[PDB]
Amino acid sequence: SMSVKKPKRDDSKDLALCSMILTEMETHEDAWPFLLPVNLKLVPGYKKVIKKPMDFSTIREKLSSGQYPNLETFALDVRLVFDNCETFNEDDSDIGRAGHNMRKYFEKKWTDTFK
Ligand SMILES: CC(=O)c1ccc(O)cc1
Repeated sequence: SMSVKKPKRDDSKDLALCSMILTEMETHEDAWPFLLPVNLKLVPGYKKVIKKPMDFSTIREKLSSGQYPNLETFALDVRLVFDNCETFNEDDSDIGRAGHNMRKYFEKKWTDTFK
């Protein structure tokens, strides 16, 4: 509270660490459904069903232009990619399984890097 400060974690390396994790996700062989925005003119249903589209190239642009205030807002956008994927794809489809695999991959890197 006012003039009563908690100790806080060193956040000076957060930007570089998030960039490294995002590079690892960009180069994963199962990243292909998530590298660019879904084409809203060509994919039936996506625009109406998915209220907040997100993809790796959009996250990369936001990270490069100072649009994440902290590392938690970055992780929210990554998780949104995989939450959208589950909403729109059957678990046993190629895209569905790719999403489950990438979520698992991300959360381990996240835990190992920051927790
Ligand atoms: C990411 C995703 O849900 C998705 C769906 C359909 C596509 O043709 C490409 C990507």
